Amino acid sequence: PLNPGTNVARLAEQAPIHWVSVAQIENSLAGRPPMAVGFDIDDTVLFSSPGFWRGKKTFSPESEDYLKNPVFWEKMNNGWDEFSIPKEVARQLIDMHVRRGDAIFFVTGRSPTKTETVSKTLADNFHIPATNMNPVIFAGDKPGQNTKSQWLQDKNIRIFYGDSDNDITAARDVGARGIRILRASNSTYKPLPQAGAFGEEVIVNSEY
Amino acid sequence: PLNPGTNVARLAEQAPIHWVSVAQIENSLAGRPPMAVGFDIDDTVLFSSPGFWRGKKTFSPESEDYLKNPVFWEKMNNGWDEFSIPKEVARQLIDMHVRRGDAIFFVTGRSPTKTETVSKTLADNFHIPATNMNPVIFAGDKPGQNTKSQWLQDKNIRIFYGDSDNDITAARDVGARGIRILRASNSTYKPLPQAGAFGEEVIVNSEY
Amino acid sequence: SPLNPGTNVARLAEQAPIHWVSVAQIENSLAGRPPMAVGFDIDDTVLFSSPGFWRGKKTFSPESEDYLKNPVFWEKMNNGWDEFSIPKEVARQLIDMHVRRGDAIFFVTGRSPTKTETVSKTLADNFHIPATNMNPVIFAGDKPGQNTKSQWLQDKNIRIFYGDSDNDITAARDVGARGIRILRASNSTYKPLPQAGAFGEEVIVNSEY
Amino acid sequence: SPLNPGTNVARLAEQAPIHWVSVAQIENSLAGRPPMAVGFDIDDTVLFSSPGFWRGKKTFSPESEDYLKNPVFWEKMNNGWDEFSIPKEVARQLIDMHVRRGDAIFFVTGRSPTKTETVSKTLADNFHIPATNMNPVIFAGDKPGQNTKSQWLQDKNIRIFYGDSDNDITAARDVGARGIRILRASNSTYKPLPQAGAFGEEVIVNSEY
Ligand SMILES: [Co+2]
Ligand SMILES: [Co+2]
Ligand SMILES: [Co+2]
Ligand SMILES: [Co+2]
Ligand SMILES: [Os+3]
Ligand SMILES: [Os+3]
Ligand SMILES: [Os+3]
Ligand SMILES: [Os+3]
Ligand SMILES: [Os+3]
Ligand SMILES: [Os+3]
Ligand SMILES: [Os+3]
Ligand SMILES: [Os+3]
Repeated sequence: PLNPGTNVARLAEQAPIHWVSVAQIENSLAGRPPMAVGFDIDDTVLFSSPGFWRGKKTFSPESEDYLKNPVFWEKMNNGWDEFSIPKEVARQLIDMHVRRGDAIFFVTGRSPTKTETVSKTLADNFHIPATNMNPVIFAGDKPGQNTKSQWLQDKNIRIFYGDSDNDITAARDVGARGIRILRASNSTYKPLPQAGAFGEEVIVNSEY
Repeated sequence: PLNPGTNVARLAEQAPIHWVSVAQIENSLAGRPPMAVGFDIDDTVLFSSPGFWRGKKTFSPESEDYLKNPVFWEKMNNGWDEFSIPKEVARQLIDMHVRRGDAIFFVTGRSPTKTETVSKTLADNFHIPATNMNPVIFAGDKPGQNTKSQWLQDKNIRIFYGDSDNDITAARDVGARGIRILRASNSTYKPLPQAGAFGEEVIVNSEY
Repeated sequence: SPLNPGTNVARLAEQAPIHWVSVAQIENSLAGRPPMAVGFDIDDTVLFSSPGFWRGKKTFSPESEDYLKNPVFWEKMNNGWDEFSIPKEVARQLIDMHVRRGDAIFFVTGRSPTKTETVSKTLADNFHIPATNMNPVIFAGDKPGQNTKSQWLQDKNIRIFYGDSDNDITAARDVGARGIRILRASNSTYKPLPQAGAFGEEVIVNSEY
Repeated sequence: SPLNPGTNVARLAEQAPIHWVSVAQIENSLAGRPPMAVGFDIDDTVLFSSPGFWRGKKTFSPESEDYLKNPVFWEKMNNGWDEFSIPKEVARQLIDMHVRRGDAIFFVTGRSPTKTETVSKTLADNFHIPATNMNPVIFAGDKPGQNTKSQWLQDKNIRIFYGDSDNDITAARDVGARGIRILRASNSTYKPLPQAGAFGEEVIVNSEY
């Protein structure tokens, strides 16, 4: 309607979400020794939509073809991340996990490429000391690869942060703590997921 | 779903409402001389649901019969308002209109009764000086009565505050400024109206 | 404060970190647990009883809170003024759920004891609680700085306690029960509103009505 | 700040007093008005151009804002880096609406002028603006404490100016145009976010994407 109107039941209404803060996560981990933790990349620690938007309009303006196009991946994984914007929620989590002496892992469904400069983009943006840093893991279901879940088990990752359903379920399938970050509403990756759909923790205000 | 989840498009989403504050209304009236203004009663200046809830379960537990039952009205209009809770938004508006030297009118669709102590309940709760106070007007469509709209025109009411659609349209039909107040979500008068449905001003936080 | 404060999208999306839950989530979390005792605070938890408290304030101590230790007030509040008290939908939903479960249902209130009380009847009637689930209201008092609820929750072996005030949640916590918060409506006369979620407790969504 | 801040229903329902509007409301408010000139700011109004600005910061002045008066930066920003700029849906909706109307569409930007610019092409392409509605981007500068937009809006007889920054709204107000606010996304690198609505101006709902 031209003027929908509203009411205070609607204005006050809350979805039943396990919201958490970075400070609550850290509190929850008080006294637990160094452990391995992992992050999804896209919309979790980098707003990488700039590179993906430019891939779609350079390589398949009318489809999602570009995501199976090696010319795109080679560009996305080798410097288009200089236009990716780091998420503040990720700065906060990564600083806290570095303070703990945790090992930091990035596990991505992006297609693998001959070389990648994503690892260095991350370590540089987030100031991750050498001793906490690990090369990006390209996970998936192509011949020769292992799944996200396998890599979590392989690396003994106890906490996995991610914005997509499959990040949470990959963690749950191996008994890790899967924590949800909100995808930004200006991402080009749509529809936005239903954060909290599995009763998982969701980080407040983690869209930026 | 057991865990609906949410996303930040939904968390940030706004209905396109002309929200206003009491301070903005007063600013809008800067330098305008004394004028007559009017208020709906129920859910506008009094949360009167306590009396109406007790009327429904005393007089028609299974219907809305009680609203045509004179035994109810006689009770509702003659002291059940001692359990009605005054709305803070109404305290703020009434104080400001008294400060302006405006005349205060209450125009109600409640059924008329032989006597009424509602006028005194209002003047007492809201501290309305004699010189600003006017006896409650019972408006409607029974033989001998005038409509809300007629009484607005008759009294030269230039601004009419109310929570129901018909308060806004009654004002609009006579060219008055109809300003919406939010019905509380715990009112027994349901469904809640769509505040802002006619592009009218709606007062922020006016549910209490 | 400023005439046109404006706002921004960080503020509009911002969420406090609260363990929000729904009645269905609570019911699921209890699936397969046999009958147990559970407990509810009354005022702003199951009944919007502000009508009677407001009337009492205005009748007996217009300029203060003395009415709340005035016996003549309590006698009115506990023997008919809850006829103006509006049942909360969250309470109807939770009480139906616990009856489904076969749980014993207690009401534990800091209202002062009176010679008679028709509050037990009002609650049983309003919420259609069967006799086997219903228990007489327990009137525990205030008494600063004691929580007069805790000992009742221990005595009745209450495993879940719903309430809108901080002391409802801490009473539960004192006894190892699961304290679950209901939001106090903004038009309550009991002010200021508590910070639901301030102990990391579950808070029921939309529970202000 | 506290580990479990909690919250309450006054806070959860609370609204700032903003003149929110929708594109449909704006279109209705213009029904029967003949073609006119209208204008848009670019950055965070029609394009999320933070990718290029972020890259520019990091390339040319990592520890400061000096890149924004560095010509080598502007030359990159205006000649290809908007290939990474993400069009805003609010902008697509508004620009389609103004084209429907037959309005002339201007882009007025405080980005610094460069020798060449492919920003006009990017916008025309991205938003499918026909040649008759499209106008070359107007690169006005910053220059504190001057608003370098106002004179352009007067020169082009722009009657509506959309923008996310306070100076977009005041430029409009300076010329008697109708200034309409778009929300800046919270993941913009241009911080802090402005207080949309702080001049009593219309603010477009959901306009952060
Ligand atoms: Co992702
Ligand atoms: Co009303
Ligand atoms: Co209570
Ligand atoms: Co801008
Ligand atoms: Os938790
Ligand atoms: Os990913
Ligand atoms: Os206005
Ligand atoms: Os009425
Ligand atoms: Os839970
Ligand atoms: Os109590
Ligand atoms: Os408007
Ligand atoms: Os600009």
